[PDB]
Amino acid sequence: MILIGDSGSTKTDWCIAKEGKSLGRFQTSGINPFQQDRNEIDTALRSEVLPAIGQKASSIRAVYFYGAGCTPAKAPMLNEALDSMLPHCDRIEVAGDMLGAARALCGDSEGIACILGTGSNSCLFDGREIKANVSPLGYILGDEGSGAVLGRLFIGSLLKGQMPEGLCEAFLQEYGLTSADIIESVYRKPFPNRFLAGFSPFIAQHLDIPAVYSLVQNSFDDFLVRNVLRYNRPDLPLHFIGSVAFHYREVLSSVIKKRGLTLGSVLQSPMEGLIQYHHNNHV
Amino acid sequence: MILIGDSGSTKTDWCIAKEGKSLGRFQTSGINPFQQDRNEIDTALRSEVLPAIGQKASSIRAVYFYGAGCTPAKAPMLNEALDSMLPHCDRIEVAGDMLGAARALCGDSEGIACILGTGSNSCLFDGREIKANVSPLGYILGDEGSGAVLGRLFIGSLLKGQMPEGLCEAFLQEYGLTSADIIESVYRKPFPNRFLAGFSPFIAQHLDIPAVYSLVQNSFDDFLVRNVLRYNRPDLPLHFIGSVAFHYREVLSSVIKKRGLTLGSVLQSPMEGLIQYHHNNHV
Repeated sequence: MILIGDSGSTKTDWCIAKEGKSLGRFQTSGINPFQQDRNEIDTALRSEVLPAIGQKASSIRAVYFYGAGCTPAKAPMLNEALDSMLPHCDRIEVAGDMLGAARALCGDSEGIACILGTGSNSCLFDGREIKANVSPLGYILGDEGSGAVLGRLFIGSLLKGQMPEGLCEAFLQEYGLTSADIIESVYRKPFPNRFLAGFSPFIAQHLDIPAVYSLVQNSFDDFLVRNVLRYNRPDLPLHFIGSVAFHYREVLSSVIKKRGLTLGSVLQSPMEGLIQYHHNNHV
Repeated sequence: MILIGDSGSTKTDWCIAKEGKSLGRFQTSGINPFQQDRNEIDTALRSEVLPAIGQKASSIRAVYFYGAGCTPAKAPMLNEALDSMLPHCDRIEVAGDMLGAARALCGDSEGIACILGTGSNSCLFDGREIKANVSPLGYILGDEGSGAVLGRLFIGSLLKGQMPEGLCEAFLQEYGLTSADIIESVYRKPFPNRFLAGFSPFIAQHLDIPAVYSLVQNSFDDFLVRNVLRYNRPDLPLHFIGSVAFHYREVLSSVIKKRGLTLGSVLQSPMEGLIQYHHNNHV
C-alpha cells in the first residue's frame, strides 16, 4: 500500500491507500521543509505521523508527499526525514502542493489548477508537469482571494466603519477581540496569516450582506486577473482546490462566469484525486 | 530656549528654538516609547540627542516631544528618559505625533489634521485637543495612502504583470532586487513597513504612467473614505502633513476636490508650525 500526504499552511492530510482504495486517513499538522528544518519536523514525523500509521508501517511500499514549501531545493530534506520514518520504503517522492492539486484536478490532461485556501496559488498544467506558475507573493503582497487576504480586507473595512452598523460589534464579540488585540496578533504574533484566515466562517455566513459579498467578489476577480488571465488560455477550464474555493464556490462561479471563463471543477481536498492518480500513474 | 522633537516611523526631527526663531536643527532617528523600552532609547537620547544639542544644553528651559507611539500610557516613560537627559529642565511634555501635526497645521482652530508618510493617520481637532481619531491599523490592515501601503500595492501589481512591459525589470534592477528578496524582506525581515515605504521615489517619478497614477489616486481616495468622511464635517478644510502628502500633493488635491472636499494645507514637516505654536502657546 501507499502513503499520501498533502500539507498546507495549517495542517497535513494523510491517507494510506491500496489500489485506488483508502484504508487509512490521518490528520496531523504543519510539515514544511522551507519553513521548518531537519529535526523540528523530524519530531512531527515520528510523534504525529508514525503513531497514526503505526501498524501497516511495513506495508508502505511508497510514499508521495505534497506540500507548500517543498521547493525543488528543500524537498530532498523532507525526503530524508520521511525515508528515516520508513527506512524500508521503496519509493519516496516529495513535491509541491500546487503540483498535487493539478494532478488531482487535471489528472493527466492540460489545464489551469488553482488553490484557494489560507493562501492562493495557480499554475498552468500541460498534463504531466507544471509549465507556468505565478508566485502568490503571500498574504501581504498577493495571495488574492485567499482566506488570509479576505480576512485582512474584511476586518480592515469592518474596523473603519465600512460595514453595516453593528456588524463590527457582532464580529468583535463573537471572537472576544478588540482593535488592539487584532493589531497585536497581526503585527506582533507568529503566523499572522493563519490568524487572519481564521475569520472566514464569519464572512461566509454573512454573504447575504452587500458589502461582504462585493468584498469577496472583488478579491476573487482580482485573483483571476493577476493570476489566471496572464496564462492566455481561456480555452482551458479553471480547476480549483481549497477550503475557500469550496466554501465560496457559488461566488467563485459568478466571478469566473462574469469574466467569460469556464469553471472546470472545485473541490475542498485533492485527496480523492491523488488517490486515483497514484493508482493509475504508478511510475 | 526650547527643544522641539517630532518623531516618526523612520527618524526624529529636532529643533532648538528661541522666541519663535530656530537656533538649532538636529537629525536623529527612532525614539518611540511603545515600540522601544527604557534603556534601548535611553541610549539614543545621550548618544544622538545630547551630542547634537551639547552646548546650550543648559539653556533648555522646556522640551516638547511629539512622536508616534507616545500613547498616554507609555508617554511618561520617555518623559523620564528625557528628564534624565536635561535634569535641570523646567517643563517636559510628551505627546503623540498626530497632536503635533494638528497643532502645527490647525494652530488653535477647529479642523481635521492628517498624516501621510510611512504610515497614515487622521484626527478631528477642536482647536486645543483631539476630539476624534480613526486608528490607522498599520500597513497591513489600514494606513491607507501611506507610503508603506502605496509600496505594497505597487510592487504587488508590478510583480503580477499589471504594469507596462519593462517597468518591473526597470524597478527590480534599480534596487537590485528579485522577487525572492522582496518576499524575504517583507515577511522575514524587521520593519517591513519601512522597506515597503522606501520605494516611493520610484512611484512618484512614474506618475506619468496611468496604472501608477490611478494606483496612488485610489489609495488616497480610500484614505479619505475610511479616515475622513466618518468625521461628518466636510465644512472643515483638510490639513495634511508628511513626505507622501507633500511628494504627491498634486494627486492629493485632485482626489480631495473630486470628493467635494476642500484642501486646507499640505506641508512636509510640522516643525515650522510647532515652533510658532510653542511661541504663542507657552502654557
